[PDB]
Amino acid sequence: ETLNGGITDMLTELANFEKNVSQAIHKYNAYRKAASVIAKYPHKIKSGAEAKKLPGVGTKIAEKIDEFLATGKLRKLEKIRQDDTSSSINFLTRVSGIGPSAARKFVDEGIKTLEDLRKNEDKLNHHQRIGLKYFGDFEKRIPREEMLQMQDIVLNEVKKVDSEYIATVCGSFRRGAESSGDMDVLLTHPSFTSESTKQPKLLHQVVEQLQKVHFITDTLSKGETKFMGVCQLPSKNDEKEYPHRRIDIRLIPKDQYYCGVLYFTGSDIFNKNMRAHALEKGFTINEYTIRPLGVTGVAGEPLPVDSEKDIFDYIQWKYREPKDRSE
DNA sequence: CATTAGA
DNA sequence: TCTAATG
Ligand code: NA
Ligand code: NA
Ligand SMILES: [Zn+2]
Ligand SMILES: [Zn+2]
Ligand SMILES: [Zn+2]
Repeated sequence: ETLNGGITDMLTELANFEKNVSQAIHKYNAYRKAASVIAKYPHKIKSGAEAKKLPGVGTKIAEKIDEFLATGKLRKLEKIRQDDTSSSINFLTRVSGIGPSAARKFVDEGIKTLEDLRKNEDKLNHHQRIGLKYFGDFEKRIPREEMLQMQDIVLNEVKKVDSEYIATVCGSFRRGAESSGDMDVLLTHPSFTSESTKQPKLLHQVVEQLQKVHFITDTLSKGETKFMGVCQLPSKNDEKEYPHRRIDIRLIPKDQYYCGVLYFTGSDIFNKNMRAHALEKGFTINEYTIRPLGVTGVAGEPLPVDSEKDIFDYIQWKYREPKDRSE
């Protein structure tokens, strides 16, 4: 957790690099399992040779570990770190819509900067266009102060559209959190469930609503069950206009809501742990449902769920209030 | 690990 | 269709 800290971080930086800058999935993959095991390795590593003994750790990684221990640094690491090429890639990827692939490509075109990015909006697609158009706000955190107004607004319109709807703003916001990155709204209607062959409009209605009253500014993407947009609190009585924010709206079939809700509320730690327990308790949890375990190694049979509570009950747990879903 | 764009 | 991107 800190006893092998440096080692693990160098290794991540290392891994990271193969994957984006170059394209060595392998190596990249190589670095992570290694950094994965050494992290667990409950003993302060004094040498490579020692590390080496680990699984995933081969000749190469050890070597690095040696120099890293020996001298407070790593050359290949210092070099990369400097190297404009790699730097440029890491950077471009910052724009919503820019992945490594494209990052790589732009660079080899000579698009190392945001300015360049501008001068070539032609080479960008819409996602990426919008991305650049809000690069700054994109990086900005969401003061919960803001999260509450936003939430407020969403709920009202949903409501007006159809009172049958069921929305939930999940995430960290849901778990107390002082800020959040983007808003995730969980969505399901009663007329939509596991069987009933879709209802696209079910989603499309509100997407339009919200958009109708200027909360929705732009559309990153829009499916029949998932919508990726850009919203924004109305700039009051002028002077303090609000930063553009990432929002994702999702249609879930009524019968698998709370699992989804449970799920989305996280935290990963509550998850895995909420997950580790359901197993002992004779089950299985997932992003959508919860099925009883059967001794033949496994089983199915998606249990009926009416609320976050139900699941707890199921795995006979203690209802943990969202605020305390922190682990 | 799933859903949407895109070319 | 595949391949990229966000989640
Ligand atoms: Na990006
Ligand atoms: Na392939
Ligand atoms: Zn020891
Ligand atoms: Zn989020
Ligand atoms: Zn999100």
